[PDB]
Amino acid sequence: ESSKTEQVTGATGITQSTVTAPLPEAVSSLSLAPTVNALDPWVYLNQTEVPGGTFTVSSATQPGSVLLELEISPELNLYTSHLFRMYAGWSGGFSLKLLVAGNAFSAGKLIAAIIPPNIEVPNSAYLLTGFPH
Amino acid sequence: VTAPLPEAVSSLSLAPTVNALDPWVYLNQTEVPGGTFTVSSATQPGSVLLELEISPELNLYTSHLFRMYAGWSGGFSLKLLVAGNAFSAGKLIAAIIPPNIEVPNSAYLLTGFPHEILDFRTADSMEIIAPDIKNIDYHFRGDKLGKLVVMVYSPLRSTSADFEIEIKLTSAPLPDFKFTMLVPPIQNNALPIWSIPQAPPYSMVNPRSPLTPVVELYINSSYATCNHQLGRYTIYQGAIGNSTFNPSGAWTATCTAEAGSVTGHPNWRYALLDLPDNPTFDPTLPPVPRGFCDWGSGVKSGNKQHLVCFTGKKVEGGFQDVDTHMWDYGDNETVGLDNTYQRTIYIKDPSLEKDAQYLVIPMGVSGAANDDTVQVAPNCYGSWDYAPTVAPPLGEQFVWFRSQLPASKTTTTSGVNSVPVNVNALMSPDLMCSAYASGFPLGKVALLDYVLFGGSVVRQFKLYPEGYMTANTTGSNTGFIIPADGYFRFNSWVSPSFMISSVVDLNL
Amino acid sequence: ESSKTEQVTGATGITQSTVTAPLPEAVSSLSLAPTVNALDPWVYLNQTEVPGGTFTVSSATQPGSVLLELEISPELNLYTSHLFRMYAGWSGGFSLKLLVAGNAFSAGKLIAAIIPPNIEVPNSAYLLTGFPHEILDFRTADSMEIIAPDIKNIDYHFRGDKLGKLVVMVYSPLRSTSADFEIEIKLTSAPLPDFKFTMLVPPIQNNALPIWSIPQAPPYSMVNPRSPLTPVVELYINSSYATCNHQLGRYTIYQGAIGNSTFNPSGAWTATCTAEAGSVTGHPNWRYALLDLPDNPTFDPTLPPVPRGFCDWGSGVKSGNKQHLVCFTGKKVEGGFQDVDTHMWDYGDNETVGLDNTYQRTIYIKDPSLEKDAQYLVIPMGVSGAANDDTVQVAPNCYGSWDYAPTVAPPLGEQFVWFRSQLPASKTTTTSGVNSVPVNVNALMSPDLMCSAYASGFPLGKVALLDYVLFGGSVVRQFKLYPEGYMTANTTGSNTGFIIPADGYFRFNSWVSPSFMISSVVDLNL
Amino acid sequence: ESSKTEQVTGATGITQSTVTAPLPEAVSSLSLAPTVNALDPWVYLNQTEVPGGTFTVSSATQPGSVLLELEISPELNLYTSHLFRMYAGWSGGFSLKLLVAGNAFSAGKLIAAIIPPNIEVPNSAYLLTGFPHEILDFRTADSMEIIAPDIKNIDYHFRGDKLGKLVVMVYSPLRSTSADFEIEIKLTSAPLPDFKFTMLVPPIQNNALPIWSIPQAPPYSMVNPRSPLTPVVELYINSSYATCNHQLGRYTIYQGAIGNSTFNPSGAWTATCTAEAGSVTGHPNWRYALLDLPDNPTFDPTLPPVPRGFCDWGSGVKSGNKQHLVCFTGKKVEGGFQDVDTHMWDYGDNETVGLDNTYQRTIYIKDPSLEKDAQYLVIPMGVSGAANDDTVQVAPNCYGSWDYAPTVAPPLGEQFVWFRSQLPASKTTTTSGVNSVPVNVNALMSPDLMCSAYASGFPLGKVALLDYVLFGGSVVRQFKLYPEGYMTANTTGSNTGFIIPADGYFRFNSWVSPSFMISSVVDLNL
Repeated sequence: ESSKTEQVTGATGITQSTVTAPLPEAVSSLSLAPTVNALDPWVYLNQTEVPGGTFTVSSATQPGSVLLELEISPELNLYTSHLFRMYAGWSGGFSLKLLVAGNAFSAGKLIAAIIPPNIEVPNSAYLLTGFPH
Repeated sequence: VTAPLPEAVSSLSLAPTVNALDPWVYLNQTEVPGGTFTVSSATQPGSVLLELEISPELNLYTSHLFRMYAGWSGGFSLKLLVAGNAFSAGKLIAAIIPPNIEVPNSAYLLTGFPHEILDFRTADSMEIIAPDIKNIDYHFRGDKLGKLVVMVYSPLRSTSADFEIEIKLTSAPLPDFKFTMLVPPIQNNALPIWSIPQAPPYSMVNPRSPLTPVVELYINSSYATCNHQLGRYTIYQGAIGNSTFNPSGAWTATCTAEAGSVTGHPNWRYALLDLPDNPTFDPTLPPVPRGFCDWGSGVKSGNKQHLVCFTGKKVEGGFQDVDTHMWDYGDNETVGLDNTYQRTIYIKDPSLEKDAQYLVIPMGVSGAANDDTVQVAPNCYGSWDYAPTVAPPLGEQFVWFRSQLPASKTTTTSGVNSVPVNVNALMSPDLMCSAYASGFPLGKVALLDYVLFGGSVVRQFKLYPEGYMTANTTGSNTGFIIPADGYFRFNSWVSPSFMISSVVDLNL
Repeated sequence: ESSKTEQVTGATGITQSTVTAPLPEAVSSLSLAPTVNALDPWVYLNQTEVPGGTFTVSSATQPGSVLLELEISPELNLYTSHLFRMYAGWSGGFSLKLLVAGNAFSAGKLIAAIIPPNIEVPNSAYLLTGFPHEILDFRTADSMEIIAPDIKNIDYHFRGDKLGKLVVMVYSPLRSTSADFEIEIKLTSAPLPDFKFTMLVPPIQNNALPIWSIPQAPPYSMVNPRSPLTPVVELYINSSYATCNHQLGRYTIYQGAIGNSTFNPSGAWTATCTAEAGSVTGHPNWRYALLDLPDNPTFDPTLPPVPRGFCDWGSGVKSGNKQHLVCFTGKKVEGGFQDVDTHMWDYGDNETVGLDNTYQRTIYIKDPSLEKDAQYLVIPMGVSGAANDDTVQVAPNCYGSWDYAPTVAPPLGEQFVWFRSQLPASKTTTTSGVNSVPVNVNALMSPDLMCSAYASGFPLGKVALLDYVLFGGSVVRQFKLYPEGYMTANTTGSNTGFIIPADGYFRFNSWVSPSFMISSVVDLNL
Repeated sequence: ESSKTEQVTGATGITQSTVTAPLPEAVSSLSLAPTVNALDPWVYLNQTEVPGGTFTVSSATQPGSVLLELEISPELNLYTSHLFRMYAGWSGGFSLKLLVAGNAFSAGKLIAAIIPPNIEVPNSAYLLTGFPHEILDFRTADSMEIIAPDIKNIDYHFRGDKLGKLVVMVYSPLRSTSADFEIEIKLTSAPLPDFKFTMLVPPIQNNALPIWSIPQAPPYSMVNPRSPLTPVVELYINSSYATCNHQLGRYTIYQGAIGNSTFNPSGAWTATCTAEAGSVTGHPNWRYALLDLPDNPTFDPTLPPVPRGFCDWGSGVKSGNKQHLVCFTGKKVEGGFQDVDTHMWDYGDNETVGLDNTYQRTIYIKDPSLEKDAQYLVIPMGVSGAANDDTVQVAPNCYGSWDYAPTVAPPLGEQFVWFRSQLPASKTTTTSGVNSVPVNVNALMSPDLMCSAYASGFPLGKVALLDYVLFGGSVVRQFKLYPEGYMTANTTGSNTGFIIPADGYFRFNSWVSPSFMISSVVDLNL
């Protein structure tokens, strides 16, 4: 959990870069698989585009419409997906970076949230505020 | 943060039991149900945007929990999120009103209560403390509560093109919040979420033309008011005026003929409607049978457009020969008849008896317009409990359920022909049952989404518990159509001053 | 708890001054309002007279009769009452000082007691002895200080709670050699230390004030809601009028205008009429008419049946065979213009009832040229050829108006004041039928003197003692104004049609109880 | 003296919040009043809006024009004003907070200054710079706190002294790309520490109150002092009436009733006439009469020459050859009875003067059967056969009444509201001569809405902003009431005989200056 602020060229605004953890992670001991298989350290430092992970917001976009919906799995995105061909199981979380091309002379707000398994996704930001967001 | 009034912490003694909340409800902020607003350059100073009782209903989880509890205390912490811009200027007031004191109607008097002034330039993520003011140990249900009031102090202006500003509130209970138990989970509180079963409008009855299905959902800006008496339902009272809850069965009626005729054409004679409740012994009860179309005939005659009804004569076991006749209402009497709801009518039938009984079923009109001649109900003079005339707020337009009435033509003896017409109505009873079961937060409006083409970008409507829905439009006012194959899914609670972001372009 | 004794000048007695606390005070911690608001220390040292806190004991006063009954609240008396306009709550007790003008050559005893909330006050000193009480003897008492506590089960008070009371009553009757001896009791009060206020709401309730100021407007610049076209020329008292059944000129606190009354009686409020063809059996020219009724036309048995304020009349009895009212009637409505004249009229005459009680208020106009379904304008007022001053006083019997104004009477020993005016006769020398006679019309309170009362307000359960100043001389009279409401003044004697000028003005004096005896008498002997 | 800078959301500017003391405060020892009275600590922490402390700056506002001018006194604003009812004196300064709604993409500058007592306020920012002053820039200002001192040469204040002032004015004009941009300035205030009161007089002055409460009495229950027998049925605005020379229905604060006005106009106040035998040259039947004049009968050139309140009329010009007033005249006084009918009449007609200006107010009645030295009763009202709605509006020229009511006009951009009513025609079908016509009569303020103002009072040099609520819908309009006094409302457009119902009610809003611009417009296009 942290926040950096930077000044834009020809100072007429700022850019914020934040790190947040809405839900604490419960790390598993993996005691039922004494066959733990390690990855390639460099795979932890390469952030790749998510399939189906791009969207456009115009003035005609409504709140409550679902723009992005993605499962947390090795299918994020390129190298864990390829590595999850030689293996039978997996466990662990993911760092997801959301890049926004904003400007200091606009207005509006986005909301992102984490939804547990077997729970339906609602179509209201009002209801999304009840999740870790 | 800011705390206009200190929060006095109560030691809950002797509450029979002190019931704790799980620790995770205190650490997350949710949206406040009903705490959403827009400010525009047209909002006047001193307009009360937000009026919000300080109770367990300020948070999404405490209001759900506050249905199996009998008491509570105390306060909340609120966070203000403002979607502002670089060019705007203005100021708001936020004040705390203790009980049992009245809310003033001017900004000059709000100062005087504990308050805070918020500027649009710096009130972007701002924390306020709403305290629980009481002289008792804990609250029971039905107690008098303090309020948070948000009003415009300095109007909104801009240095460039004018933007609107949208404001939302999130909340979390303070660490000293506690409940007092125990009761079953049905306790009179409005649920923070309203679950509407999916039902297309075409599967709903039209209360002003029961035998014709609904085809649309159309808008027309020339209709700035509604004085109807049939399609009127609310949340608190249910059906009002002369309304059911069943347009069909209450459609037909009976009348008793009278010895008399109108001066204009003696061929049509008077009659008095039969009231099975007999509210002629009492002028404080409705003078017309429940149901019984409130059309819809304008200035009287000379060009003598009338209504049309299937009518017959009463005999043993039923009714003998039935025909179509013209019956609207008395011609030029003092009460505006034919422009008033009354027990007195006439029918165009020289063969009418004196004390006989006649069945009447309204079916159409003749010589009239397919437009605002039937859209206007006659009148509701008297002392009984008639439905008041209502209008939408400035910038908003009504949404009507609509049906097509076909024309009955004749060729042989009657010479009575009807005209194809379109009949529109306010809320249908089939969209309010779940509302009645669930309930509305005090002084709030339901923002709903109408889903149309499998989940495309789609319309947004406001539903008012007085029993009517409206939309935000711009442009011309020629009759605008919308299909009738949607879902009416619930979006959120908003204040009555909220302005819908989605706009309907009435130009096509 | 203490007692001081002092010797009187030329020692022939003593005066006792005591401090007593019959009930211990429970000081509240005020932990549920961390917004405690402090008063001005000097407010704790100024004892002021309590409204309605004066009484007189004579040899005719019985034990068990309740002389004083006062709630413990900020309304004691002047500065806490004014300060309790900016605040929402309060808590604390009061010091109540009871001053007695005794003498060493009398006899008798007083009892004072404290009564908790929701307990009825009894009418027996024997029963009062069961409360926390104190006793006084008339031969030595000078002042008694009572530490009256604030009995509550809440942390602090909002408005509308039930409060404890102090009750003062005679314990043993007064005796003396002189038959004219009386003892006057007076009450002062101040807030005790630990009295506090709570949340400061500088927004002020418009009814948040002690003593109210009446503007100096003489009665002659006032209606008269029963003869508006004529001005008020005098006040007057008559002993024979012990009741009032009027429906006009009836204004009250807490309701506004009651009966068939209104705040704009200018002119004898006009009306319009139209009804069936038909006449009274006592004359073939006494045609029937029905008053046109706007303002809920549909004849609901709960709404008034006469137009608001039209009820200008006299009376009224079957002797009306020789008595009638006189009205300017316009016989038709024709594009605004109306042919107008004067005519006789009265309320319905069907000896089935001695009709003063018409429901739709059927009338007759004594006009043979009257149409049936036409509309006729009617404007009072006149009378002929009756006595008739006493007939106009008694109003028509009223049960048509469902929420009608009740009959009122003054308490024993008092009479009304009856704003009075004159109306002359409109005589005719050419054609027979219409000649009226002069008559004086009285009326109760007018809206002009009550608007100030509405703006200011009245303390709950008290009346207003006013002084009528009429200089040119140096004369001041005293009146009691009730919020029912009406004026009375302490008469003694028989009727003489007592007259009082209308050029003086009203100035406010203390608040008093409805049973208060005015210390000023008007001699109805002249 | 301090300054805080804050960054705005989405950093594109800053907001400055400053505290400044242009003039040092001289704290008085209060040694001549050893009766110092302390306030409630929480009163020092509640800043409230100042009455008349709001203004708007647009691109059209000039420098040198005075936008705000306020005296330093307990009347700032709510709780010291209420507390200064129980006390006789005061001393101490005030914290005045000036809130500005600026934006980083505008330009311009404000100047505020402190002006000592008995010094005239100039109309130039150049000259204001010679006072103790502070400057603000619209791009960064959010709030400025001024420690306004109490400039006095006495130990403490009684009522009636001359006080220092705060003046706010534009220093450099406002500019922006958008033509609709304006900046709103607001003022709040609180007492500084060391503010104190002196001798406690819990006796309260009846004019010792901030905001006043108007009772909910709709206009339709009001005279109409120019047509009392008819009720008020609507309010209305007409652009063609930019002046008022009426002598009736003119009520003002600080004087009461002015002109030939009274508080009891019920009925078109009757009068009596008698004068020489003589007729107008324009007809041998236009006989002369002189109004009987009680209330200082002797014709003093300083007392009014018409009976109080009788002045019911229209107009008035020599075209009166085809225009006349209509009155019910009783042709004789005979033991109370009078033979009554209707007749034509008007004010004197001697083309020497276009006579609206009769001194003794000679009239004529157009009656050949009139005696010379007899007394005749006269009661308005009617007109015929003139246009004539616009003729009744213009009153007869007045110089006979020495202390007559002056002509008044609204400020540019505003129009009157003109309580309006209708009076119908009295038509005749039998004999020639007397047929009237329907006409609408307007009038300024009525006594009913002013009695509350008299009871409460007005702050010196300020007007009342009222809200007219007319529900059934959800409509609220805004009016400005002046104590001269009359109502105006911010019109835009041309005359359309604009009509407003009379069933709403008046509710008090803030006090404002006479130059205040209402933030609510009525479109006279319909």
